[PDB]
Amino acid sequence: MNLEKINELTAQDMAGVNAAILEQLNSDVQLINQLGYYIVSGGGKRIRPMIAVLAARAVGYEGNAHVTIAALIEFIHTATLLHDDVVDESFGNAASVLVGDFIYTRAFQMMTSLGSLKVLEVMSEAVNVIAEGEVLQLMNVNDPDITEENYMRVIYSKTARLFEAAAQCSGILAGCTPEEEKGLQDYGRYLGTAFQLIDDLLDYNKNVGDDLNEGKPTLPLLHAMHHGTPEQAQMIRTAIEQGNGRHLLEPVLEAMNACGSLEWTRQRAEEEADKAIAALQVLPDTPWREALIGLAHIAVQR
Amino acid sequence: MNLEKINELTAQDMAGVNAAILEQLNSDVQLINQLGYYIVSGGGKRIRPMIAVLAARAVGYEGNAHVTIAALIEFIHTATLLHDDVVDESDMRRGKATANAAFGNAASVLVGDFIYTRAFQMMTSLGSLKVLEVMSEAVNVIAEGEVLQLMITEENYMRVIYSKTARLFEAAAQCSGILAGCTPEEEKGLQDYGRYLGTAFQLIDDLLDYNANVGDDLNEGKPTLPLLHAMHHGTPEQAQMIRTAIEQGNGRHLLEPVLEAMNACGSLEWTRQRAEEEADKAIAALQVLPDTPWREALIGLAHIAV
Ligand SMILES: CC(C)=CCC/C(C)=C/CC/C(C)=C/CSP(=O)(O)OP(=O)(O)O
Repeated sequence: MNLEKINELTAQDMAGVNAAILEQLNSDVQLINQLGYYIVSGGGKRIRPMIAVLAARAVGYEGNAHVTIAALIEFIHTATLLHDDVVDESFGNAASVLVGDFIYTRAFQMMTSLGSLKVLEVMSEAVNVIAEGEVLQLMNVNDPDITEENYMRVIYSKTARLFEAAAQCSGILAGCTPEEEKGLQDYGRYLGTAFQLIDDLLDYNKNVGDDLNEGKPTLPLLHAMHHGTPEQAQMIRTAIEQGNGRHLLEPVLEAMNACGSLEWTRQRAEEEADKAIAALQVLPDTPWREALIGLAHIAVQR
Repeated sequence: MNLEKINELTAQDMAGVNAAILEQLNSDVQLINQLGYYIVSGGGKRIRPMIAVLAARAVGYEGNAHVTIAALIEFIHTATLLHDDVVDESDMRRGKATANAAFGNAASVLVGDFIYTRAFQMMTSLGSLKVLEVMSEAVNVIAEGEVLQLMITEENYMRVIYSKTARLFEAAAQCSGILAGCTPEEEKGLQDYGRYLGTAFQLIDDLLDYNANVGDDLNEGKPTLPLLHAMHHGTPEQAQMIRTAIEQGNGRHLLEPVLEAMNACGSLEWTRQRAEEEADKAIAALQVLPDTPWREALIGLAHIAV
């Protein structure tokens, strides 16, 4: 099932998402209204909210409070992105922060309008994990000595965990079985991880080399450094320590191709996508599920 | 009630609140804990959490969950400060660098997000859908308010401080009484008290900005009550100076002629009078509650505020 079949299948629910998003961002302040219009008219995949509506329908959710979860999930994501824009000694810091908070806080109100503590437990924990992940990532900047245990935790915390909570909470809302619930909870976690690994290597393939220029150690980079010639291992660690090394993309790429860092990551992402597709086997075979599997494939397609 | 009589009656709980706060900075990510320790150990004041504690007591609550609601509130407040210092580009917060000047903007903003979400986790642990409903709305009200004043009279000002300060005071006392199980009247009682106290509290803070970070509101020409009064009743010269300074969002180096204008019109004492008005309402609203030392303290704090 391709993105088009997956879009038509979600067309109606995604309208519900958009409408709930507009209702929450409908206040007097161009800056905010215009962001709502921005989000609902975005020609992007908007996979996070799609997963939320898909997960619920796959477990037979007949109502439509699942559209409110899809919406708050997108808010959590938007809010985290706005805060990720804050700069120091190097929209604007002010708008990025305040609008970010507006969206976060609004995301929490929606969480509780659902009137479910379980949902609140999970979401409440995920967002705090996400925040935690953002700080861990901040500490890792210019640090070429971080372990994979660390890194693996970075992506899980900042990307995977939100996919996990979106699938799981949609399951909870639909009062599905503990077994089914764990199917979606794992599918989100594994897909989220695959999604981030693919994202990290595409950064080497906006402008490839941003992670590099910022000194952000990602798997592709941590692998070439360890599995490479001392000549290269030094250039990489230097590039990570001083930052501003976009100019070293080729030498770094050639170091990656030499030990297959990128290929090794893509392969690692595919293990993840295959684990998420597996977790979904405990669910009734239906187009909704076919769609959730279809996303796992797309997520890792070249 | 006297301050020390309050610092003693309330002593034990506030000791718990302090611990309840510091045990939450337990992340595996050291930077969170450091920055947390950095900002939470600056003395603060802790009026928001003290109100919470006393409010629970002033309704018979014999538990220890009020210590938890009082802590998260401090966290929420803490978070707003971090985020605010990053927005106001402040490098000073009471004799010491702001958290951003020492750790950087990113670290402040993110760690602040950690703290707020943690406070939110802390509310769900209490499992009270109403608290969560009142508290979340309160925080969203504060936020929409900040995005607002990021884009010229007394009415406008009384609205600007409701979102900014009074509202969290309102939530502090109300959610504290609700968690106890107070009556619909007590709840409404504690709520107004917090709202008015918070309003009074802010009025005093604004006048304390014209000496007794002193003088920073004028530097960015913001319309606090004191300034508006001096404008309306001062000379047409002092009136033109103040207005242009506000339109300019900059009144830097004008402190002398401004204070002159204020002392002449008595703009500060008038702000103080207004503060006392709100403090009376706060006290007059605690009537519904039973006469207990706790309530005597919540009234004491109202008097101390003004
Ligand atoms: C954490 C979260 C989800 C939301 C927080 C939203 C924020 C940042 C609210 C700011 C509230 C405050 C204390 C504003 C004071 S600006 P001022 O210059 O008038 O007061 P000041 O002297 O800087 O304290």
